[PDB]
Amino acid sequence: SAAEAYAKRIAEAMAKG
Repeated sequence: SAAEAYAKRIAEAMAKG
């Protein structure tokens, strides 16, 4: 889903650990 493809990245970029 669109919300499954978008949020996916965000969550990641919101980590960079």
